[PDB]
Amino acid sequence: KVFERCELARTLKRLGMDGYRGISLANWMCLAKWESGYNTRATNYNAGDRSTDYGIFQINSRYWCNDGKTPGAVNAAHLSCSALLQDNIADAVAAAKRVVRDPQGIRAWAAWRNRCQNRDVRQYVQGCGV
Repeated sequence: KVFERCELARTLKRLGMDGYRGISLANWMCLAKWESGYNTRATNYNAGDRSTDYGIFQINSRYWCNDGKTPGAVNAAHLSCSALLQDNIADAVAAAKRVVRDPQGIRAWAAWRNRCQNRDVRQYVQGCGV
């Protein structure tokens, strides 16, 4: 599923993402936008280390979800990577919360540093009623 901007904003708020570990909803929106374009079935294979990023938040198979084909992988979140390609984002959200429970926080995603960090991100949630 490809979420419409505000539709996603409201859904993330309802799921308790606003201010989770100090991360504003605007920031979670900026991350989803650059990671997958708000697309739940987005997948990206990293030929360099043989891992794959899954879902709306592009969660990595080496540490957060299990896909069986990733060399020396762990399952911090403890989910099947399959769960992160569903239209319902409850599991993707729980996985994203687990990632930021590590000291790096939102910085775990390279894309966030490049396109969100130290920027005016209000535009991602403006007019959505959140």
